Amino acid sequence: IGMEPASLKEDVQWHLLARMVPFVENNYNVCELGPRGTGKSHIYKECSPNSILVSGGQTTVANLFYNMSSRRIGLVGLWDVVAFDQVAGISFKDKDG
DNA sequence: CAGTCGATCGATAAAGGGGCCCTTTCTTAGTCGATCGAATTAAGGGCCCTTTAGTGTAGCGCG
Repeated sequence: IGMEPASLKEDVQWHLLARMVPFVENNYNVCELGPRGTGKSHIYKECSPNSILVSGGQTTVANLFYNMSSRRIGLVGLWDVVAFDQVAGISFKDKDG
């Protein structure tokens, strides 16, 4: 990832492995909260071409799950990891979202 | 070969979704804001509390 293992504790290394865990298990849900500047969102954006960082969180249901107008699947059918940044403000216009 | 394609390129009404108004309640406090309670202020004002005069009695000047 670009991290120095010798400068990190074993527990922090295991937390970093738990960061990669979503990439390796099908349909793996996980939530992480931390102080700003702890490098949470680095891996989901820069360290893999198989993950997406849906910024803001205000992404629509048709975009994310399924758009009947085009009958084409949303994000979850395409990327192996979908990471919602700034979970505080994430909101769906449609109530069923 | 010239007849005459089946893909193409125009429309002109659909359900879904984006969006962006947008208005519209809907609160949310900012300032009323005139009211009303209660609590000051006083000024008034009715009112209870003192002196005087006139009646029955003991001392004392006196014809």
